[PDB]
Amino acid sequence: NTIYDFIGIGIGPFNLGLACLSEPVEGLNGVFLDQNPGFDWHTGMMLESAHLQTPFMADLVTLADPTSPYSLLNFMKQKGKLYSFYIREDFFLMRKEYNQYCQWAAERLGNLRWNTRVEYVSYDDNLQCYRVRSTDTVSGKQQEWLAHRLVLGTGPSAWSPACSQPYRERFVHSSEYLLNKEKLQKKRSITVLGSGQSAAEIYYDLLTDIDRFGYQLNWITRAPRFYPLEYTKLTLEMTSPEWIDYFHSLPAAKRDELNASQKNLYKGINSSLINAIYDLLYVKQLDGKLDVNLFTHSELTDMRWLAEGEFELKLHQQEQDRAYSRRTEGLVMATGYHYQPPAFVEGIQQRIQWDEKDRYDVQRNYSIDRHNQVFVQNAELHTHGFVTPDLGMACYRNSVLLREITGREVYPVERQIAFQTFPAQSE
Amino acid sequence: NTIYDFIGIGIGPFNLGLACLSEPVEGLNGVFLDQNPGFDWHTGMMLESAHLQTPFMADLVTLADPTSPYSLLNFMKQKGKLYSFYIREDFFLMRKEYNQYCQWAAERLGNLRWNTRVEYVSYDDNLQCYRVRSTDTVSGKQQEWLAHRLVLGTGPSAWSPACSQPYRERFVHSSEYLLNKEKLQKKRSITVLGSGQSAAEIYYDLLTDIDRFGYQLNWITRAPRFYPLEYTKLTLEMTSPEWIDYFHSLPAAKRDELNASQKNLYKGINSSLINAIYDLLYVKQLDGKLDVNLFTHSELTDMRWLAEGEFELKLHQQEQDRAYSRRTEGLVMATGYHYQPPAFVEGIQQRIQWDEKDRYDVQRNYSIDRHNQVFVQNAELHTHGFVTPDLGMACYRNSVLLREITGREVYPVERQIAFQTFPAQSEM
Amino acid sequence: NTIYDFIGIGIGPFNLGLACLSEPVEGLNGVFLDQNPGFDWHTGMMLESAHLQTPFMADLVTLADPTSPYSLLNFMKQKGKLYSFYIREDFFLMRKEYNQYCQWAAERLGNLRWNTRVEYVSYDDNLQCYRVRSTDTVSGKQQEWLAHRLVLGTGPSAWSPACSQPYRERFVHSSEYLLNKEKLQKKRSITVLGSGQSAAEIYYDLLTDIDRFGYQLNWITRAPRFYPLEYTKLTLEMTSPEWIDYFHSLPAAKRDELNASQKNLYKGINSSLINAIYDLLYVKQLDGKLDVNLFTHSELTDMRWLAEGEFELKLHQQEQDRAYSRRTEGLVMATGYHYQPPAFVEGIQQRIQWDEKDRYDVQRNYSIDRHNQVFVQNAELHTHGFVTPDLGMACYRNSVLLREITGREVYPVERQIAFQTFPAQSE
Amino acid sequence: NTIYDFIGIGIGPFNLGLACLSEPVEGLNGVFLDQNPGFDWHTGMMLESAHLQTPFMADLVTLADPTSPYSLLNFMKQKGKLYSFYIREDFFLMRKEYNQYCQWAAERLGNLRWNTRVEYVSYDDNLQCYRVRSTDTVSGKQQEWLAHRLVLGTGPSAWSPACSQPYRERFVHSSEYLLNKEKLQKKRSITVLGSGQSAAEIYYDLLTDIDRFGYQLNWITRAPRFYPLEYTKLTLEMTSPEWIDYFHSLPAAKRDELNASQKNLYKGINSSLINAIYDLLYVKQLDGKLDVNLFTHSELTDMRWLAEGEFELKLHQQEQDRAYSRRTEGLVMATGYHYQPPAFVEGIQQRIQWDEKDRYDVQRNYSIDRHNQVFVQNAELHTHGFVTPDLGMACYRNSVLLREITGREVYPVERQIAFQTFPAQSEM
Ligand SMILES: Cc1cc2nc3c(=O)[nH]c(=O)nc-3n(C[C@H](O)[C@H](O)[C@H](O)COP(=O)(O)OP(=O)(O)OC[C@H]3O[C@@H](n4cnc5c(N)ncnc54)[C@H](O)[C@@H]3O)c2cc1C
Ligand SMILES: Cc1cc2nc3c(=O)[nH]c(=O)nc-3n(C[C@H](O)[C@H](O)[C@H](O)COP(=O)(O)OP(=O)(O)OC[C@H]3O[C@@H](n4cnc5c(N)ncnc54)[C@H](O)[C@@H]3O)c2cc1C
Repeated sequence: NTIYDFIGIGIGPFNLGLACLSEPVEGLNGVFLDQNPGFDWHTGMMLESAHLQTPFMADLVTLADPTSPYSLLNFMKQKGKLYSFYIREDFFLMRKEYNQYCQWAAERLGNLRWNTRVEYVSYDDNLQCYRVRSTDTVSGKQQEWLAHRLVLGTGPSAWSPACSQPYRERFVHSSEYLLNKEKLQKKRSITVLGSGQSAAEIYYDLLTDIDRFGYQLNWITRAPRFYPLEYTKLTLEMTSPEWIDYFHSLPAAKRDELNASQKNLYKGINSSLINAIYDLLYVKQLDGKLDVNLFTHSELTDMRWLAEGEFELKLHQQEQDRAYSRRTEGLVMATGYHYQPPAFVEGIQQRIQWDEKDRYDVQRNYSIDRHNQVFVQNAELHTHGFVTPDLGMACYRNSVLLREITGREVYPVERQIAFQTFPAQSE
Repeated sequence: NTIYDFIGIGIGPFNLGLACLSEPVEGLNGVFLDQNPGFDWHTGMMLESAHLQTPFMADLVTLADPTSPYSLLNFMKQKGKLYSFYIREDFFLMRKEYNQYCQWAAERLGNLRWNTRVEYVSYDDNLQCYRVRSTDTVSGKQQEWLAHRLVLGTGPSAWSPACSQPYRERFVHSSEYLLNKEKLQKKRSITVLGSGQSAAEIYYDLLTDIDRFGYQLNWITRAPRFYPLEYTKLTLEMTSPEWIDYFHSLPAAKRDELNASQKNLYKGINSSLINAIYDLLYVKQLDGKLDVNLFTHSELTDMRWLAEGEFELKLHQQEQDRAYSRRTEGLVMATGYHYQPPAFVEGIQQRIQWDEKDRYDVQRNYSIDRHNQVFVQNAELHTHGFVTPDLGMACYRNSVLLREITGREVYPVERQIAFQTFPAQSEM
Repeated sequence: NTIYDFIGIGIGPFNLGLACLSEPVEGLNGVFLDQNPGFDWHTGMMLESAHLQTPFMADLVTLADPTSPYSLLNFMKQKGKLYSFYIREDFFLMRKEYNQYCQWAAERLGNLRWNTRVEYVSYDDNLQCYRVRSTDTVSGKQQEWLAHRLVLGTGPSAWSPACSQPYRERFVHSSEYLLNKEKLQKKRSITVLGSGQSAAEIYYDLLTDIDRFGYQLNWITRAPRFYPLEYTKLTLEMTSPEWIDYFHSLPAAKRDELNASQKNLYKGINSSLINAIYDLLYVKQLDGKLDVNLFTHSELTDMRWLAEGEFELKLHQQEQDRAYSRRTEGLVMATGYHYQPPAFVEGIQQRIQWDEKDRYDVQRNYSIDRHNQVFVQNAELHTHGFVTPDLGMACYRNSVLLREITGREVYPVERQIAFQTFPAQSE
Repeated sequence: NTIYDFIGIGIGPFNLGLACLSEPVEGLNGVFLDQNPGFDWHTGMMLESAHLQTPFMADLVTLADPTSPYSLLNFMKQKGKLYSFYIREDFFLMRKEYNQYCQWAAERLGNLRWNTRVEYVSYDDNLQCYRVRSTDTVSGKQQEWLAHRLVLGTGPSAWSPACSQPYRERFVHSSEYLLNKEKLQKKRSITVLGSGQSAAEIYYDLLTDIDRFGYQLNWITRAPRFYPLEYTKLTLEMTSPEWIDYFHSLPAAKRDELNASQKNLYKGINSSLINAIYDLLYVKQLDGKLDVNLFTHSELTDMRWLAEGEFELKLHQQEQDRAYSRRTEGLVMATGYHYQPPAFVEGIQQRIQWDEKDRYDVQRNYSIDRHNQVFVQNAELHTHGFVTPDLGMACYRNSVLLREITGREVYPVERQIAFQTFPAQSEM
């Protein structure tokens, strides 16, 4: 019967944000569909010690509306622990607590529909809207949802280098780490492959028990250094509306060349952790020479499993321009995630703007179609820059989505916060 | 004419808090009276570098209700700078910003009445309520306000030692520092007298320009050391409902001895600042021997002004048990504040419970009468302990006041926040 | 045959300091006797994470003589790791590294005699000097050493409350913790009793594994709070020659009343650790209500072992003035150490100045006799104040010992470093 | 008359280091020549608040020999303040203190010859050694020094963009900042041009008094961001012998591309300072909109002085690829320093190995001749990488110089300090 103003497909932290922000808006009928039974965010990398890299004000709502009851501070109050959080005096939430908070919010909301796997989406020429075919996971029932606008907040999927595909059975991706940790620690050697925060957290986790179990503990990365995530406040001003307006110079190549070489700004390791790793190598080394190796500049060219019972990683050191091999029993592939458009998007291919490399040619308002109806959350890294996976700019993006969806500026979008001037400007 | 559910007398940060918390409550008609023309908090000490000692969640409302539009985060949002505050990533507001924030809140509110000096309060036996006689400061106009309940957020007054009263004209209390700074810095010698955060902030401020002007810069304190404010997280659990219950059940004599021995918990200097002062003495000393003196254990016994154009401070070093004199032109008296019950309370003396030392015998719900009608904000240090001047426990206190005023629990009041157990407690 | 200028009895870090400082002094013939086979300092509290509470410049020599080859910096250089230490950029040595450093120094020195248990000391009226009777631990051989002066750097011994003596067999002192940890963690409940750094380190160690094993983890202390060690720089000026001169007001009672109530200055917990404990309680509590109890103001009045298989601690909460009981299976008594004069001192009792409570009536130059010949290192807390167990004032004390022993001021003693004036002073 | 084992020309912190390290070596007769009257290091940038970017163990000697009496810790001891330094508990010396320390060392040494400008150097074929012709700055007297080996610690010179040369009289280089500060602060507008630590320190210094004087305070940089100096400990392992060996084996073209892409490793701003600048902009902005501008990606293409009494900076924003102009009265050119071989090196051109770009083809032992006799301190950035201006690798370099000069290894030279492996390396 009744057409929705928008349907959100996927309830990651971004669409969960949109949901908290959209619920109290007058005359906005929106619904969110997810296939899982509840919210559960990236639980394979929930080590006890792990925090977010982002202060708590980058919760679901506060940067758009601090008065929202879905705030992290309000959560803390309802759980009856806000004074403890006050005494803690720490800007950075534990991942476990953020996950608990997101679950509390998802439970409180009314506009979420869990256990709803979207199977196909199509544009109905006769009704002039989008038709979303779902399947209820608990009952099997088929249902169709009508909507003027879609907002695609699907997650990305685990990614390993192309040459590793034949050994998926042996190595463990970061996402499978916690489950296979006990099995890894029984091995003679472990190698973490990858540059980011996940790799570092894992490396630190294993380094903790290097004296307790046998293992050699290696870390190989393509990155030129173990670079920290750049957190100096003048650079943080680049994660801003003003910079994003600037960044829409509109020259795509520049954008793509900028995104390689701005990796300090989004793909870095938390500075504290790099230093904690050095300090732990130092402390462990007091009992004897440690059996560790750490390489940089190193691309994985090929790999192979030997009868011996070991991997042989062929590596290319790009700076030196010289190839070399390394061996390991255990292999943790902390190579992160890649977004690729979900199966259901096949049904609206001709309605989507694609760029030269067959990804979404995303517009400034986060839209993927030719009429401001199909929007995307995350997966605009190539055209909106390093700011896209940031929870800190979730409220910004959600606020402009709500502006497009509803016509009005529902949440005011702060477009002059920064001391710098980014574009050229004469006097 | 119309009887109020409660009247707040005084609009400091505590009653301004109560005001933000009470405004949206259904079936609560409250009003707040203050004699000043607007909110303007401790502007003599409002130095550019000065922060609050307390994270921003101890704003007017957040610890009772983070969704309130009077929150510091909402203020930051409406001013259009929340992202800058996010980048700053600092828990501690500048005093200048807190003051700007409190002013914004006071402006937004409807329940505040400025320029209204309360002159007398009395209990009307026939109407069975309190009668508050005010005077408009600008026009002189008399008005009477009727109310079932009062909440006294009058605040404490600046205090200097008894022997200093004859020289009020020459020395400067910390509260008047910024107005007299330029006049102090022209002098040959300045002496900060007192141990607290204000003393230290002033000492640091003056030490910054010791190179630039002539002055000798002295610091004398009665305190045994320049003790820091204890800010380790296990001690912060003592600023909790459970500790306050514990403290309030301890005999009257015990509580007073606790308040004199627990000055590191509330009357201390922020440890960063103590260290910044040492580091600045170190850096300044690289150009020559500094002209500074710092004494401890030293009680001011007497003072006097000489024809020469100098004070002579007579001091007694209590540990050594030996007297000595010191000289100074400028004198900053950073000796803090003392509460004494305001003039208007004379009219309800018979209705107030007094303890053995003629102060309010305050009950656990912050009430001073025999019927839960006259409440106090920040005059219960002697019965509720070191947590009383804390902005961090303003929402707690306001939340229990609102529970008494309106019989329901309007904002949830934690009974238990802490991992420690303070009172004795047997197992099984 | 030949009389020594001084003999040091005991080679703790204090006499080991004196030894490094005395070795290069011209015309000073001194020797140091210890019963153990080498240096090994307080190895029961060497947890991996534990640091000293004192910057590395408070090593054996640097505050008296930074050019000494026994410096921590020189140690780091000879081991070939000084650049690593530079990158670490941490003032506070790991206890394990300090111990390794002290061992390196002890090995390099020539004036140390290990495996030499002093059995008796006496004053020879005819030779007019001290006669020290030793026993070689490896060979059994008796030997006598002659000396004009003695410097007693014996360690203190483990101490538990008087009421605990009948249960020495069941509870574990902090010094026995590492050995009994595995046995403690199998129990249903553990209780750390005591206020200091040791108690806190242990509490943190056990709290780490509270989710992994069953246990209830309690902490009871007589202290009014879990007070931190006061490290603010204006208070650190009280650990200074100028303050020590002041502190010799000469009124003993004041000194004794000062030493209770100056416990923040020497008996505190490192601030970082208190906060790390709060932060870890916070993180653990995310999985469920934690089974922990923490009491303060609580004196242990009596204890008893029940047939049930549990201790019953009777406690008195001194502030509230109310008694209460608590139960626990495991009991870690982190009640620290007490010095008492060693057996051999019996032979020179009449030559030693004793005060009203039968401890050494120590003079300003650290001497215990009536002629500036018998000196003591540590064990002058009652008359020199909170500064005495500090490694930071080891060089100061050693420098004044060398001044008394040799007559000359061998190492200059810095007597005007402090911005404050401590005594009364008119103008 | 007497032939020296080596002569050091220039007494910067590097050759002053070599001097302290060489003095106690048996059978080493060395002497050091400098044209100035004493040691006085970068006094235009010696602001009260300014620290070194490098822990105190990177003093003149400690990383080669902590027992040396020229150590910073020994200095502190002789001055009678080591306990104060212990209480300070800060790894980073104030520049003023480092300067005082270097002066104390220079005074204690015997092997330094001040007021001695080297004018020409030549190789004597018959004596088989180097002949160094000096001129006494005070008296004009000529002297010739003979030596088997030279070590050139001349240092780099202040550098401004090519288009600025006609206005040297009006703008101020960072090196002349403290002398011209009072004159800058009288102006209506000031513009700091440049990205580095000096620029930032100056910008912070001026921002402090933006309230007090009129000025507009601008900051323009060619750099893409105000990048911090990378100080995370895994990256600090790149300042190591193993990394330097790795760097020096990379083809000439590769090394030059590395030195332009690795400016965060040596030409960055201290992260505390970047954040202190943001925090100070934040605090100042509480009184009104600040009159500041900050541009990035901006190359200075041209400049010109107008009759009005102002510069007009023409800038090109390289990322956007768009030109724009800006105006300023005061101009601080914080564009750093460049090495170019001093005049005297003309006389030994034929004896020096030159690379494809006419700079010294420096060998791994820091030598520039074909026989391990002419060495350089801090002119090998193009062949030994980003670690060259680091005081932290001064003792390393001095230790290998001493090994070449005297054939024995006088101070032990680490081959391997780091947990990482930088070059490719196969297993078995
Ligand atoms: C310089 C300074 C800094 C401080 N900083 C902090 C901090 O960072 N964090 C923290 O937790 N605590 C701090 N404190 C402690 C505490 O927060 C303050 O003392 C606070 O102002 C006290 O609260 P109040 O409501 O009593 O305030 P007050 O400012 O005393 O408010 C009282 C108001 O009532 C009015 N009044 C009095 N009598 C009458 C009458 N008869 N009729 C009408 N109006 C009347 C007064 O004019 C005034 O406006 C600080 C104190 C000082 C002095
Ligand atoms: C403001 C500033 C701060 C810095 N701070 C740090 C820091 O904290 N940490 C760090 O690691 N690095 C720092 N650096 C980088 C580096 O340490 C300095 O550039 C250093 O001064 C360079 O070493 P030098 O030996 O070349 O010194 P210089 O000071 O350049 O010494 C050269 C000397 O040789 C003399 N000379 C030149 N030609 C002749 C001649 N023909 N005859 C006689 N004498 C001659 C000069 O007069 C001068 O006295 C800083 C640089 C600057 C500009």
